[PDB]
Amino acid sequence: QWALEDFEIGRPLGKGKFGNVYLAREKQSKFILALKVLFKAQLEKAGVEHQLRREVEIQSHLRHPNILRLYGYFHDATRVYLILEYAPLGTVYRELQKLSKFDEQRTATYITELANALSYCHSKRVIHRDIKPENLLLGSAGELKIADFGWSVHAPSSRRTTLAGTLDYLPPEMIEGRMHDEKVDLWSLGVLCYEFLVGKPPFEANTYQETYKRISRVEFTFPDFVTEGARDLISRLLKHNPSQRPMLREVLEHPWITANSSKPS
Ligand SMILES: Nc1ncnc2c1ncn2[C@@H]1O[C@H](COP(=O)(O)OP(=O)(O)O)[C@@H](O)[C@H]1O
Ligand SMILES: [Cl-]
Ligand SMILES: [Cl-]
Ligand SMILES: [Cl-]
Ligand SMILES: [Cl-]
Ligand SMILES: [Mg+2]
Ligand SMILES: [Mg+2]
Repeated sequence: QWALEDFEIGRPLGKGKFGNVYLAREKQSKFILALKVLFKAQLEKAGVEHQLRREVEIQSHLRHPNILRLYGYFHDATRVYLILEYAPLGTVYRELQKLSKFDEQRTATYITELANALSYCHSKRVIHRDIKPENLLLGSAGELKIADFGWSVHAPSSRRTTLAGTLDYLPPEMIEGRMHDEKVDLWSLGVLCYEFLVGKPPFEANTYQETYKRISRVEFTFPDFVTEGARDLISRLLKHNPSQRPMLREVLEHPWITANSSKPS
């Protein structure tokens, strides 16, 4: 259907391991959107054609205000182009760089939006498994949107693909290649809540090995400024045993969440 010729490409929005994302406008409609560009030889080499397929299938069919829309795709013998909803306010990653730490209202609002999106995903047994600030985008009203569903699967699942980057957002079962399910995204929510309030993730370390050790032993401590309500939610989410992690409904109705969030469940 679409081809490269139908679009005027604009400024670079960002770069991932595989994605090179650009602002773009469709010529006929003048519709502004984001083009995620992937190099076929890079996908083949790393063997992640299944991730690309997964991303297209899942994001084209999911419909939720806190999940980024994928509209379609096309290709040209060197690259694949995913046609995405454009997120004008950038990433939570950037915003964290800007502000260093988030206040409790901003944190609880993001956690609420995340939890609403994940609740919708999990109802279909879709687990994301790659929740981290670079994959959380902001819409025109500043609302969080989950993107980058390439690592997503239907639960329960094993891990077949190599872990390339940081382990910071991943639970013990996921790193160790054990079977896992929905509860992986709950652990990640805990990591995010801590990072939002503190400015860095709780198991952060100087090496991959040190990071892995901290995660498998669940070794984290709180700075003095983290309030008791936050400590409670975060402690509940960051449990080694997945079955002990709370339900998303329990996150949404947590007293620290309901007192600080500007958005409802
Ligand atoms: N729809 C979008 N709107 C605005 N920026 C985006 C969009 N998609 C991606 N980006 C930016 O590009 C980066 C990489 O995109 P992503 O889809 O995560 O690629 P990868 O799959 O390689 O990680 C994101 O971290 C973000 O900075
Ligand atoms: Cl249209
Ligand atoms: Cl599997
Ligand atoms: Cl996998
Ligand atoms: Cl729930
Ligand atoms: Mg990404
Ligand atoms: Mg990806």
